[PDB]
Amino acid sequence: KTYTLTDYLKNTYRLKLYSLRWISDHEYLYKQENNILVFNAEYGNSSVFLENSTFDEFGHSINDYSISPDGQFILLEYNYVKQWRHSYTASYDIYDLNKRQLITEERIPNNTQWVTWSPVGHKLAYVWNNDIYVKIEPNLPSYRITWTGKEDIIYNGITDWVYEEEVFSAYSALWWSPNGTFLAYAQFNDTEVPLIEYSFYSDESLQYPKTVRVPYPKAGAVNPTVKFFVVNTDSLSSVTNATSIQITAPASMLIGDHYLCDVTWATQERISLQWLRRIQNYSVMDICDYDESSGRWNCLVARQHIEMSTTGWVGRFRPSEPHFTLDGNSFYKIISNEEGYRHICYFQIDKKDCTFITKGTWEVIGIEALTSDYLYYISNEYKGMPGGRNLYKIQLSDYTKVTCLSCELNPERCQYYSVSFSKEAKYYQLRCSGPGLPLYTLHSSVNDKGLRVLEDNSALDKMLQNVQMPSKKLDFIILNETKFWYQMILPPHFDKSKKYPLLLDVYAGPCSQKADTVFRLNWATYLASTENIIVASFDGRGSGYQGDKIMHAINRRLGTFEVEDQIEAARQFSKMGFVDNKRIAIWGWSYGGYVTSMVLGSGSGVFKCGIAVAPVSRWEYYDSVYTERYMGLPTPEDNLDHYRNSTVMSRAENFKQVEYLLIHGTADDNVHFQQSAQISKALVDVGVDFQAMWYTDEDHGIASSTAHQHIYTHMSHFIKQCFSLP
Amino acid sequence: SRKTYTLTDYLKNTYRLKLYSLRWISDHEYLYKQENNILVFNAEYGNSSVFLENSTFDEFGHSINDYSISPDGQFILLEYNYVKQWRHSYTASYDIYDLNKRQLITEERIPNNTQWVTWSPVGHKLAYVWNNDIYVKIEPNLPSYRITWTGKEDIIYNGITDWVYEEEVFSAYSALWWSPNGTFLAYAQFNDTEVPLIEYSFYSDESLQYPKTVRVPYPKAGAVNPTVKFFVVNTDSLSSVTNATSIQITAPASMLIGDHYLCDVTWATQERISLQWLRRIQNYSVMDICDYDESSGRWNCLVARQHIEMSTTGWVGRFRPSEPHFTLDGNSFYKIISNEEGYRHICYFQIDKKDCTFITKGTWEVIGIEALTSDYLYYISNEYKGMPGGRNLYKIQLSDYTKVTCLSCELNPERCQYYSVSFSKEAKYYQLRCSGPGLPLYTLHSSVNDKGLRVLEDNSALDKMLQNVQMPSKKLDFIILNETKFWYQMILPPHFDKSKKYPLLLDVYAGPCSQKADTVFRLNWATYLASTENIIVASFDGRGSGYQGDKIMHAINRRLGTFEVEDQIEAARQFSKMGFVDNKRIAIWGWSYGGYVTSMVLGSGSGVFKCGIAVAPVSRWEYYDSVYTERYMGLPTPEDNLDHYRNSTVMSRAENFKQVEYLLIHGTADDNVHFQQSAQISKALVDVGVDFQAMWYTDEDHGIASSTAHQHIYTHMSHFIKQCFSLP
Ligand SMILES: *[C@H](N)[C@@H]1CCCN1C(=O)[C@@H](N)Cc1ccc(-c2ccccc2)cc1
Ligand SMILES: *[C@H](N)[C@@H]1CCCN1C(=O)[C@H](N)Cc1ccc(-c2ccccc2)cc1
Repeated sequence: KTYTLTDYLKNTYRLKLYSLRWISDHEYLYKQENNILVFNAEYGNSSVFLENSTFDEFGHSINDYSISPDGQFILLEYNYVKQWRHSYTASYDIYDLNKRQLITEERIPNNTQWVTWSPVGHKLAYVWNNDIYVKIEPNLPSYRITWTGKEDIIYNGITDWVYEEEVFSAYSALWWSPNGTFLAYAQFNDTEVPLIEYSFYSDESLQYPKTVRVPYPKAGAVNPTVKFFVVNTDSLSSVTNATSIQITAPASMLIGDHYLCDVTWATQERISLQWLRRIQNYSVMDICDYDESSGRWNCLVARQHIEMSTTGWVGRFRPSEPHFTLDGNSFYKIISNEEGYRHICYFQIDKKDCTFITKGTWEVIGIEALTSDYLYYISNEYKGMPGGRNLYKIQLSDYTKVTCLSCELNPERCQYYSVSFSKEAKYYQLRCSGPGLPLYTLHSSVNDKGLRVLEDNSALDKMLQNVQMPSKKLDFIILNETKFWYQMILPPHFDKSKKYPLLLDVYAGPCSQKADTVFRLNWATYLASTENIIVASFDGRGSGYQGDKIMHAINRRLGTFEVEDQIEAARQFSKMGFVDNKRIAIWGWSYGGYVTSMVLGSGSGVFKCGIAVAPVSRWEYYDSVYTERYMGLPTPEDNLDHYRNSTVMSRAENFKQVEYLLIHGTADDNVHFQQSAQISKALVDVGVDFQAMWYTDEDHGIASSTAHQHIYTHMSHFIKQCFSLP
Repeated sequence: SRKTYTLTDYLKNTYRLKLYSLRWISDHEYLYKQENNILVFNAEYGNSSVFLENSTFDEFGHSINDYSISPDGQFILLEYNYVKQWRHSYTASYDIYDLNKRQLITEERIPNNTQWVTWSPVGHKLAYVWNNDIYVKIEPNLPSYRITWTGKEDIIYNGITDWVYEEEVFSAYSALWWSPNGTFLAYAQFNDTEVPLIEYSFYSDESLQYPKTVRVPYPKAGAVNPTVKFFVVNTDSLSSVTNATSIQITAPASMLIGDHYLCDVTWATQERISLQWLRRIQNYSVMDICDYDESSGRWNCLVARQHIEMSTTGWVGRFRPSEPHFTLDGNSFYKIISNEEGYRHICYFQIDKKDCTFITKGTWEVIGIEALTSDYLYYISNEYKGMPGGRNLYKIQLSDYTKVTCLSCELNPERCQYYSVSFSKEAKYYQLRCSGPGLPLYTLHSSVNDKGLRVLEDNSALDKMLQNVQMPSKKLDFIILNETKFWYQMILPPHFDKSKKYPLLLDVYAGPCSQKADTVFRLNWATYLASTENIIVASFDGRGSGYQGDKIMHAINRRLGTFEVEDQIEAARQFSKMGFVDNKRIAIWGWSYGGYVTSMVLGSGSGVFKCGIAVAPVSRWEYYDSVYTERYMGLPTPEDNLDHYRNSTVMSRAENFKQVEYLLIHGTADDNVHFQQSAQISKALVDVGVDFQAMWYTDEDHGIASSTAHQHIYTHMSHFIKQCFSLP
């Protein structure tokens, strides 16, 4: 048989994972059914750290727990109420693991926006009603740390909309120091930030549609401001209002609009912060130390570091994070070479110049672990494949010595990895995503020897061997010297003679990679396996993990090359002899929906049909942080001219020659529905027919169970009909 | 080869229908635009003259979209900067032009952004509303008079209606009534302080970075309705520095007892004015004849003169209580009221006397009173040939009811069975307007000997053009159901061979007192579908439809979403029963109430229809405005009609769509039928796992009538229809 839409939708073929949480450097927690066993990394044996029963009766559905470092409590999260992409509120309850008695006194508020323990011990810090509260003991009263919170105005401890989504990629906005002595946080002011407003219809019972209003800054609009503070969580009394010490500047940032882009504690008395100018090609890092007697925090200018650019923005999406040495005196952090390839550089806190410890036409995806003799990192060097992933270790005393921890384990099924070390990189869990089926192994850092296999996904392999699964070809093509990768999901019993319809799956956003060695079971799977349709992807100009030459090829010019190279890919794929020139479609979501629109509106006759889901249409309608970063400001003095040059509706006319399907959630807080409405309006004015579909109350993810299922069913029909498939 | 009526012909309106819109400025003359310059006409002899010349307001710097002559012909109201709001309400700029001195007035100019403005029934006075306030200008060059100081956006309206009174009760933005004399200016005052607001986005032009949220005082079923007060001021006692005194006319005590509405205002004399009030439960209504009193300058309304109008079978009136037409002295008036047998006829009232006398009866209804003279009473009815879907002009002698005469029945039978009329100030002359079933014909006449003066337009140009195009024919007939006959019409293709099996599209509306079956001549989408796609387009008037008596119309009282839906599926059933229908290709479509019905029918799971299109429909009545919905469904409270309110939602029938192709369409800026309505339909469908086709229209309202939107939406439905009928 074959992999169908129902399989995809009904998740008939699930991939097993092995989610574990190190609680120490020798132990880790792992959910075994309705039990939270605790394993021993060495002998790998376990024991029920907590029985499913324990938390029995309690008229509330519990979703995800959180054991304190002390292991003396396990805050229980329930009543989860999804907000933005990371934010959400829930009710909480602590439970003493030794008194088996659920806390009752001072219990954490309801509608909590975020909680978290101290890195060690059982200190609890939480945000409520936009204010910070601190608990030294689960059963003892909380201490107000802030008194300025104000729903969607003043945010203390939690990011505002754009900061969570495009900056800290998190809701949380507070960082505990190593031993829980200091509690740091940022403060966001949205007062002058405009609000995007949309209707939310809700349950049929609702008589009047509701209006959601979110402080959301669009390109060139008034941005939110920020303040950083640090409060000593030991000087707090039942009387004094914990005095928070602020950390301002740098003056090079205060000269105007800027953002806080990173918080990284170096030591128990030293914290690092990176600042980014609205024009994101200049970043400043400050390393501040606690001044014993004085109580304030000082950031020696001798210790600040400038990370600027002249061919684009800074970082892959933001100035990378620092990974400090144990004594917080120096650090390492990915930065761009003089050659354009991001590599690990070594800094001395008060030494302006760093030394690249890695180099070459490949790049470091990130720094995973740091010990006194080794720096563990992931890169895409191996086989010279930007789309592959591996764990590497480099000797700090000799950069010439760099061993690849994963590369050879099973070169067959594992060319993409992820790592997870213990409390002191004594052991680490290797996580293979593919090209084969997920494989999780446990190793020892002192020898890197494989302790055992935690999960081989044999159960799946079994089932999958009875399904006409599709195949996957990951290779490249060349354009003007440089080579650009791409991947094709091929139908079962592929035949290079027979011509197949081709569906171009695209995202093509700045620093993206739709071509990798990861094993995925999705809609493309069904299309290929059941509709014998080739689903391809191509990472052209603007894509990441190949040096700035590629990734910055679209600086201040979104909707140019990424769009062009996209057309070229299909343009050549056809010239491959197994593609039906007359049956080539293109589809994408978000940025991918934009490029998909720009392309179907290019008029290259190359495509027959295309689908754009939750697409951007005019960069001025998208948030600042993300947009300006590639486009600058929509001012005539800056880039307003190109901003206006890249709109989807400017190419409405050219839609007459293609078959278009536009879809969009009405509650999209990210890429506003307004975008897609502005598009349809353009097609109506020009006289271009096309199909549409809006999804009531769904956001950017159009992920609700029924919503998700419906859109894939619809898009199917669209595609199968466009390709004349039974 | 011979062509057909294509989509492009209807969209690009290639075959145009000549009109002839007069504008009686007197009982002897009328204004007519020479499509470049308006001129004056003499009804008597037919000779004309260039009243206002195109080459006059040039270099104006702006364009005029509507002129407006004064009652004394001494001034001409110029209108520019027009900006549409709702169905009738709009705003614009104005200028006064002296026709007696050919000079645009430059003093005390009418404000910019004016909401409404009308002359005086006589002379040349002016009453305009700016910023929700009423102002008066005795002379154009002179300053105005602030009649009100309570005006305020979305809260207090003085002289203009708020969204619901505009669309549902009055069907006009205006809320001021001059006294036939001109000395009196009566006006209404609406209060929406607590009326919930319907909010929705308006994206505006691409350059709008952040979408704008439109907030509107709109009461949904059972919500907090607006309140209202009445006033009458003396435009003679104005001339001052002091504030205008505004007398108020309250009660009736039978109306103040609870929520209610002001539904009609008609002056009777210079010192008499009649007001008709409606209760929130629109089945009871009072008529208050109020007489002026010079003694106290106040207005009184002797309860001894009220006329109650209630209905135990439904609501009062077709859509609201009918208007009264008063006699000379104003002690008597004629009006439409359904008689004890259920039909609407003309009843004679003498105020002081009880009950009224019907001067008309029969198994047909009086559509409307057009003119009242001391001599006769002219009206429109569907008496002729017992065709409910026919319309003719009659005249009944007031001194002997047996002397009824049809003024339009025989004029041109085979060609005209549907007429509308337009009289002069005292109806010395009138223009009949034959809009069916043949080519639109326009005729002018004299009341005296009812002579046929002449022809103003007989579309002989279109007629010639339609002689090289395969036009479809129209079949108007009926069928019996439950021993009753219900009419239906079909747009049959060219050479309609009863042998073949044609695909049929059921065009529906079926709203309360609606009528989709008539003798009217039309050139629309159906024309194209039948002519080019050879599709049979039919409509059917079932229970709840109008112009056939209350037994039928009130059939759906307190039961919207029942019989009218049923009778629809049935009609279809009965059509494929005639043999020239392909059971495999039966579709259905409707706009507004038509979408609702089209949705409910596709949701009844009868499987009779393959596909269906629903344009901006209603999904559940609690979503519609009170005035309308309530008049049929009552109150949505457990204590009244809530249950059925919950039973008639399209949403609850989602699962049954699994067996159909549905095309859902709505303008995102609809203020009438909130987009929210289709937003819920689409959501319930998605939750039951039903695939369907949707299409939203950015910034379009209930009409989806822009030039680009109109063509786009129709092109689209034509694609869906054909697709559904498997035909090129
Ligand atoms: C489509 N997916 C759209 C196209 C415009 C950008 N899109 C988004 O949805 C971005 N907000 C996606 C995004 C969000 C966050 C990060 C990020 C990266 C690194 C650190 C923190 C956050 C990247 C991309
Ligand atoms: C669709 N066409 C929808 C159907 C629900 C009501 N809709 C409207 O557009 C209007 N609210 C209908 C309407 C009908 C008739 C009148 C009217 C008022 C006064 C006298 C006669 C008719 C007003 C509004």
